[PDB]
Amino acid sequence: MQEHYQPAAIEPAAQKKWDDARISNVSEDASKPKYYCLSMFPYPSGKLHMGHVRNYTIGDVLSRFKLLNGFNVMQPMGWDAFGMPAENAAMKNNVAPAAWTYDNIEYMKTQLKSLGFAVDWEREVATCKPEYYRWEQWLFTKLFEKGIVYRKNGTVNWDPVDQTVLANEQVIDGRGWRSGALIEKREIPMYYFKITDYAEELLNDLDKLEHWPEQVKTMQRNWIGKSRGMTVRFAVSDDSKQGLEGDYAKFLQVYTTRPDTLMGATYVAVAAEHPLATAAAADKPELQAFIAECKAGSVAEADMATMEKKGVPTGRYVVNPLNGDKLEVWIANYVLWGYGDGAVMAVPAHDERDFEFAAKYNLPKKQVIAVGDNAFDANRWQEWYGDKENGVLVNSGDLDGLDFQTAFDAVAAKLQSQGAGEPKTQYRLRDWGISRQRYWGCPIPIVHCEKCGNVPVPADQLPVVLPENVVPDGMGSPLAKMPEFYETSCPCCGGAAKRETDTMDTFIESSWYFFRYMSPKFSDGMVSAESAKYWGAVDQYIGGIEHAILHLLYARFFTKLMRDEGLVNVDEPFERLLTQGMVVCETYYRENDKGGKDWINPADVELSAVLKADGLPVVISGTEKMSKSKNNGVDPQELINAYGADTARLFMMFAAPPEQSLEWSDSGVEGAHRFLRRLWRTVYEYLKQGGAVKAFAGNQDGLSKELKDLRHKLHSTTAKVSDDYGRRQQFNTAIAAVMELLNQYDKTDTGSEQGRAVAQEVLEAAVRLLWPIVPHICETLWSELNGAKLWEAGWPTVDEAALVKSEIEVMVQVNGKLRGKITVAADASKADLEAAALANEGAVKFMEGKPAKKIIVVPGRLVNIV
Ligand SMILES: CC(C)C[C@H](N)C(=O)NS(=O)(=O)OC[C@H]1O[C@@H](n2cnc3c(N)nccc32)[C@H](O)[C@@H]1O
Ligand SMILES: [Mg+2]
Ligand SMILES: [Zn+2]
Repeated sequence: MQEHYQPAAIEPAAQKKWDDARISNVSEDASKPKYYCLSMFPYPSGKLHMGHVRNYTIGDVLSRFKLLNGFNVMQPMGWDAFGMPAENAAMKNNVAPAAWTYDNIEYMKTQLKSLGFAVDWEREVATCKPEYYRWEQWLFTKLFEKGIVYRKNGTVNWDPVDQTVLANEQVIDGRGWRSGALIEKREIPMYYFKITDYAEELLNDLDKLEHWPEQVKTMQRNWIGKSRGMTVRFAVSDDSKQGLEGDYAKFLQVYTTRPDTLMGATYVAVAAEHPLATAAAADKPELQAFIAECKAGSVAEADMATMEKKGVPTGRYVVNPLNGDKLEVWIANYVLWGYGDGAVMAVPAHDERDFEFAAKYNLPKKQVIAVGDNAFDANRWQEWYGDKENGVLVNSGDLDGLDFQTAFDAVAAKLQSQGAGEPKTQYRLRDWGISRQRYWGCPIPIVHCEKCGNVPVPADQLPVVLPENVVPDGMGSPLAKMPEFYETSCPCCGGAAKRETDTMDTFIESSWYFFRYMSPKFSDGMVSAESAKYWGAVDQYIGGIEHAILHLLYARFFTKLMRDEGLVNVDEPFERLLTQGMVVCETYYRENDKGGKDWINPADVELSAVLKADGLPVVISGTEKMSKSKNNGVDPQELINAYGADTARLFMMFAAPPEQSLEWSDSGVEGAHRFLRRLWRTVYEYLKQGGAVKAFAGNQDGLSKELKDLRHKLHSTTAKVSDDYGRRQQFNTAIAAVMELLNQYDKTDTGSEQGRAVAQEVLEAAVRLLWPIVPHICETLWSELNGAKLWEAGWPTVDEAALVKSEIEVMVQVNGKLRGKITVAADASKADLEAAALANEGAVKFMEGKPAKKIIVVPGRLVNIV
């Protein structure tokens, strides 16, 4: 054994040993229990940084733990390859997105191999490859013919100067981000998943996920946004019907989640596009101007909660069907057309928004709900005004005194008897818009024929292949300019036709890749039946909280869709979810000649701080999440060249609990490295003093107290680490526990024959307990200690006999006079000592049937019965 730890030498040799043994290349082996551990696959956008590494190290720790416990572990990796990163790199470097992507994949794959993750690379997928995306095209066509996918007009941001559709993220102040031109709202045909048809299933099945973090479930419930409310119709007054047609001339319909407050409605509000709005604005130029301002605004929820709520009165009136009040209709900028009725009732006394709107325009506030003896002031909003759970109705006729639910059901019965309303369930969830006017994405398998319409591509003709010989330049999608792509024949009639040139939302690839990993070379379907039956669902999923809503909801939705197609037999894709904390790092910049800032990478600066290239100073700025945005991503390859993969992995796992943020630290890397040399030094010095022996096992009676204590520490440590990897998933405390075992080891004389056997037992356990964290050094150290294969020796077992301490002899006194002796456990409570002392032979004789006035218990010394 070499004296000094040399990771540059031992880490490649360990990886080759694992690769040759194929321990990470797994089949559907019925002779072993399966374990599927998945980390969220990365965008191949250039280089991974230590943040990504922390994510994948957490997954590798969990995978290697289960591997050591005899599981058949699948831990797959792949590339989430479509999307805007490559399209942007094409506009900057004039290179093809495919070429840029496959280049990044090659570099990133070596980054990962360098870290020694226990990954089944035979299951690698790259989602921009036809052999992958043909199957989401397949599912698209199957759902399109069921109407689950459908085509309909939708709104987009059209930039008239750049001649391109813009995402909302690039529309600032109503204008294009790179053009500054006024953005036009265009209606264009697009494709949608009818995810609203699955809202109830998606919501209710969250209750099955007993091992998900509750905040993620809460975020999904709030996003789906189910409500149980009431449709309510207000009859249009006789004087207010001019210009109104059909049902709009007869009533104004709204939806409310508080029908228990309908007796407190004091006005009604409608969207600018509502037919009552347009009819009252016929002769009113002020309402026309207000309607136009509304249409020229951002309907985004991000802007609307921060939006000043405004309105104008219409001079039209409707009638409350419960109390007969005549309420004026207002046009209001917060009521959105298309979200149900486009009209709402207002109850200022019990809704905070209505209260402020009514305080602005001095509109009436009518209390209809009281909470106990609480004081109600119409000139100040109090949180109890909206309390739905502890109120009763006041000022409500025969509804007075009821709670929320009873009033809700009573209002429903009364409204239904008059034909003026009925219960209704609504969801905030909207259908999922699939179409992207972008090149680097999965083509939509639709052919447009002037005779047949929108026709899906037959399954025998999939994939519709995206051409890779393309360099986009933002002047619109190049697919719409390539007739050798869009010119085709109709699959139904054979006539000339045109391929759809929009591509798919790239969330589609990540909505099912976890099933493709189960059979990534299967060419007859999305996933083979045998492999889906074997692997079931993902046992453990690890990824950032930024994907807790959309990505997870889409993945759950695709799972249910695939189940409904008979492709899988699980309802939910991920059984457990670990959301790792972000790795953060200080940033550095230099003022640009254009007045901007040149963000510099920490690996190219020196520290007052200077750039490592010229010696001129650079500015030290704030510490934030590692990302390419501020160029503060630490490349693991640089850490590995300087210290080794095990150091990188150990620092990430030790610096903080996995869910807590983790600050980059040169000092932390050095501490991790010193511990690895301590571990190496410990085993080297042990083997220098005599060589390897058979580890102690079996009956420890006759071992010295010092060695019994070390075995107690050993098996306590094994129990703790097993619980930290397996239940708590807290790796920093697992490493700290092994450090404590070594500290006790260092303080124990292990030179005797029995001492060397216990030493061997301790070291053989330490190196296996740490193998999930630092497998390279632990693999090498194991092989110097023991001849068996580490993965066949398995996870260390807890010797329960090593955990029992010795019994203690206690004196039994009666009124301070020694009357007997008792033997009790070291863990014996004060009540067990009292029990045992009272039953002592000499005690019961010298008590003379008299009861104990008091019993004094000195733990480990005596019991005095008075
Ligand atoms: C399933 C797909 C939709 C995932 C998608 N391709 C993606 O986000 N791909 S990705 O490549 O963007 O991130 C891959 C994973 O790495 C984490 N991750 C990123 N930055 C990190 C940081 N600073 N600290 C710590 C962790 C960090 C990030 O949460 C994610 O789980
Ligand atoms: Mg269950
Ligand atoms: Zn046709």
